[PDB]
Amino acid sequence: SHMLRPVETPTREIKKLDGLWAFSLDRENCGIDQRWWESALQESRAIAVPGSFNDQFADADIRNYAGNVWYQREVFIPKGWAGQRIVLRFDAVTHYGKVWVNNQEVMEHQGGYTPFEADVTPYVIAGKSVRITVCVNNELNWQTIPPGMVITDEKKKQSYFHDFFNYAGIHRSVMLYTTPNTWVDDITVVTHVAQDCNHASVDWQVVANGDVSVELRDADQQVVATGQGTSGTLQVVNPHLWQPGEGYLYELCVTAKSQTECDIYPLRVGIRSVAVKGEQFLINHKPFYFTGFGRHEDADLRGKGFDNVLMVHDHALMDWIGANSYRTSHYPYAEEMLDWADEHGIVVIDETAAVGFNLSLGNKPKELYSEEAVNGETQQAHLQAIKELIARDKNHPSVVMWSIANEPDTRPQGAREYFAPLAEATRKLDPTRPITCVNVMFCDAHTDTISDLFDVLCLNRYYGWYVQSGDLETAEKVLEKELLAWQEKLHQPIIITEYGVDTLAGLHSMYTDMWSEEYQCAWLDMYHRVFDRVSAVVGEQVWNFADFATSQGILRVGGNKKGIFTRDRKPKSAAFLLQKRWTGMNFGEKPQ
Amino acid sequence: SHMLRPVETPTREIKKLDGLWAFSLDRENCGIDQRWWESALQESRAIAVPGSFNDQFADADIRNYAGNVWYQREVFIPKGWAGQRIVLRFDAVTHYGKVWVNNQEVMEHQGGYTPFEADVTPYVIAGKSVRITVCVNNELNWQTIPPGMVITDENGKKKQSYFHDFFNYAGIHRSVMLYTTPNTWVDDITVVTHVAQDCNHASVDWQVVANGDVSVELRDADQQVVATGQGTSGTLQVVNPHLWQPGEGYLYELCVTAKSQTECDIYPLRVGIRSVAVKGEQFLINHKPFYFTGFGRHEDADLRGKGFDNVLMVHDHALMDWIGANSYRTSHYPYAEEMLDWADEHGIVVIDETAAVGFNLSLGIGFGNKPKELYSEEAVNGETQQAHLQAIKELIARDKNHPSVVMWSIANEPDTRPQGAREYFAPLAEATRKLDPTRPITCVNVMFCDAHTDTISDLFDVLCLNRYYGWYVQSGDLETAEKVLEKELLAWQEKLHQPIIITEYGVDTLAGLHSMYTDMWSEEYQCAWLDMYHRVFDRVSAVVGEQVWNFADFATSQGILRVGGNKKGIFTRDRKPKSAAFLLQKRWTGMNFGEKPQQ
Repeated sequence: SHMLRPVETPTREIKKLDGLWAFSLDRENCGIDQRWWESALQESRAIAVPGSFNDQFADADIRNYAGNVWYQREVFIPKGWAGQRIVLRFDAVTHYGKVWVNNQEVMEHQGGYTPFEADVTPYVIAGKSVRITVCVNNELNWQTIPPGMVITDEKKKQSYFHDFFNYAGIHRSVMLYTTPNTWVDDITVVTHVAQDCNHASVDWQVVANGDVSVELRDADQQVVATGQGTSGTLQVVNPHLWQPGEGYLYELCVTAKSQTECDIYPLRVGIRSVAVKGEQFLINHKPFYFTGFGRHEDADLRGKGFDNVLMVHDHALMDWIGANSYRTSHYPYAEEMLDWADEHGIVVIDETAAVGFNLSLGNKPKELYSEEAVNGETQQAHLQAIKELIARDKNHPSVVMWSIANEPDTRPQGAREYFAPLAEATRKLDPTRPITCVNVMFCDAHTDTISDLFDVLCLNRYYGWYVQSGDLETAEKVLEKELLAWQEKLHQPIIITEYGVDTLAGLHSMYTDMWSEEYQCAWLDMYHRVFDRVSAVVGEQVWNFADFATSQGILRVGGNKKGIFTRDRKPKSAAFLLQKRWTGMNFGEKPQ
Repeated sequence: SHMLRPVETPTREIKKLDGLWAFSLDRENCGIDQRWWESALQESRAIAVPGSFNDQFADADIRNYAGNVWYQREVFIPKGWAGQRIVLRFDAVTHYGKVWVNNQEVMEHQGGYTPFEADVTPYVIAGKSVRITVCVNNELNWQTIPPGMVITDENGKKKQSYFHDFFNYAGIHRSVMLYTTPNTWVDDITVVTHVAQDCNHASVDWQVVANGDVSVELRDADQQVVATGQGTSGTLQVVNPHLWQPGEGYLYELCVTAKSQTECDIYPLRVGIRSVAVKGEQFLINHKPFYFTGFGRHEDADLRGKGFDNVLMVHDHALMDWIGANSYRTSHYPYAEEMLDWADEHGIVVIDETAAVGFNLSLGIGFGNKPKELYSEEAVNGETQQAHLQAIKELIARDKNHPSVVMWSIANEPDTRPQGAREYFAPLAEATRKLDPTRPITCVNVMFCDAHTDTISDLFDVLCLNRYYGWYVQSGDLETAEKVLEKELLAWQEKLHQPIIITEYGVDTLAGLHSMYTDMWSEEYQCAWLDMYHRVFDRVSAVVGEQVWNFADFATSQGILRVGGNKKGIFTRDRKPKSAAFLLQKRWTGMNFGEKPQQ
């Protein structure tokens, strides 16, 4: 469970395994039987790690593959790591990985978007080359997060219920890292902030197999507070709060000392509180207004693979357009993104991979919550996905809210019985952040059965698109009516976590009609006018930052075209509309 | 200067410094005066290394910047490296870099496209963090490869003028790393692979520089020792050798051990056993005629500019393999060495080119006022020629052992009309042959320096012609273009009786522009015009190759000739195929591998 982000210290080294690996499909599904991990993969080819495997090859038969694929490389253990605790770590393997070091099985993970690792000290020798084999499986069933159904025809075909392509592979960094045989295994900080903002407290809890001391250092490396033992509270006079748009960070240096060994782990800490009060979202006791995007991890060639240039360029576009926030739609993002948000003061709604709990979007069993679909084991798997997300992200000050799912069908019998325990367990795992369950349009104010269990109303709305098609005048009436009915029903802060229309870049129309750039601008504008008239709306996240790949079908013109930007990051007209609205408002303040 | 590719060995470790660095412009040019390397960069932002700096930020003022920029990060020296020789290496900094480790100046390099490195043993402590600062300059002048002119406006604002048809991207384009050797190490290796006529025997010469006794083991792809030797130099005999063949690329491994009394070093060099030679109008690989198919390329992609990237390299190789391409040219600069490791392993044939494009003031591509004499003290001069010689030396020192590299191109499209041209190029031709006698040389020929006009192609072994009849002239007229093209190729065959590679033929093609009139800029014209070239090539016995310009659409300087860039791609910049990709697929997969097509 304990999952600290590897960082280089006087007591910790890292060796990235990113680069070219050997790669092989297993159409006969005989690689486990033939123990492929005991040899060089036969009939293999070069693949980039990190990256989705699907689009690296310009090959439809690989892109559409369902089953196991195999990655392998050789790596030299640094000579100096003799006597040291050596960990092998995968930041993310989509959706399942099993790992062998030479002929030793070392670890296994279900969940495509959070890290897994094993201590491999006993199975490697410092100064020698070792063989790493990974069996990666991209199949979804009713107990995976997200769910799906594999149909077999004779040949496997993956069915799934979410509007983004089922990219798979080693999407994020692989690495070896070291600790001493005494080490800091875990840290929780809780950051309290007086109402007047003129004092703050920092609770710590540490797990380590040796005596623990902590030093809190400011941005200038001046020690502002010190403590001892596994737990306690640091007092901070006149603290530099972590504020949206700035993101001042302290460093909590955790030392675990044995008589013989010592370990130093620096954790970035942003001093901020988050709370809902009535229909206001407060950060450091001040109302905040969310602007920005639903995103995806999606790009040409690399699929959902992490990439620094893309992270730099996309943050430069969000900065320029005046976005203050985003949501990790619809899975945990690369941790680098949360390190970025921490440092630049970007506000994040951190979401699990639990999209698709919904059989009514655009074969399938009769009852959504039943033994044959979302069941007891599904709910366990969902709890595990929430635990892994919070265990990874609990200390990121940029994360202001947990979204435990996107667009579940809450009409059917058993929805509330499924969600209640998940809402409760989320609050116990992290009491410091509000929780949400992002709401599908047809589960309206008069229909939805679970919104009372959550703190903030995150509504996905597309009136004037899938319904009242091309009619802004009717869409505006229906939208305003529904937001006010939500305000009346629950008196929670409302974030519109999804509003957008498919827009084909370069399609221009004097009739302002669907798919045109001019429609995208008129439709976003109508939404904005309505949001500004409703006092409960504390945010707006446009769907989507950029055009992204989907499953093939008649609704998707080479993918999802709701982007503000093209997949190659070129702006549509609507990017300039958002630039003016979001840079023209006062930072973090509801427009008028 | 000795430049072995770093590889992990029982005696050698590597630590990549790729990732996010601190970045700053220096618009006032006060960073050397204020010694910016002595502290945190002051007004900095995160940048990805490797990558061009220009397009990471969606910011015109950064994209169009001329002068110095500043890169910086901190890094821990691995504790276990104590007692090891520690080297800091940049695979490429475009166009100039100076490097500091804390406050010690350690390195400087001019030349945007090959590696530089320094022994930093004395300036670091194993187990402690050091600060690496890089001052990177992107300015071209008449002594840079490639050349250019910085125009300073009346307000002191710098604008880069340059004479080549690709955008002057700059930054740390390739991997940065620390690596170790023991204090005894293999510093340099040259192999020469000789191949009997009958192909049933081969010999492998070796030469090694190292501060210790040298032994070699040649191992086949199964890791079985086929030959052993001793000393800094000698010859290994190989019975029934598995030749490095185009389309397969079988590799041996030459393990070089340097042993002192106390420590030792093991360096494995991949060796492809193959001979290259020109005989008459044939280009011979392993004594058999070869026919080149494939592309002029560029290092160019969305967002990252000329930055290296594994996913792009995997995807592009899968597109070249699919379309039936057997070869490419590193137009117009040395490419990331990972490309030549790929070519070695899969048997792709490569024309390795220097960065010496732009030696030509009479094209319409690039971009103040051009000097009147191209070869003069005030333009291409003695110091330019020295800088060009240095660029050729550095390329060969890097690539001399890649079996995939079958020919050196020392420049692209110089103006060879003036008398100065032969005076400048002759000594460069001679010095290239001395540096590597195992490969033929070329100088890629511009269209207006025709068979009746050109003054230097006799000094080279292979005629690499860049031709665009029916585009820049005889615009849209396939009938006239075809006559002029055939006439000129036959005039070249008569004049020099060399093998001819068409190293550039292409037309601007806007993806999705379709025409029933088969006229310029349409997908249909791209198809009809490449087809007309193919028909002419197949009627000329001297034509041993065809490399389409270009693999993919790529960025250029803004101007009236370039519709958001160069649109001569077979693929779009996002790697989507134009109709002409399917035309090339049929011709190149329908011919016999490596064999001149027929009518």
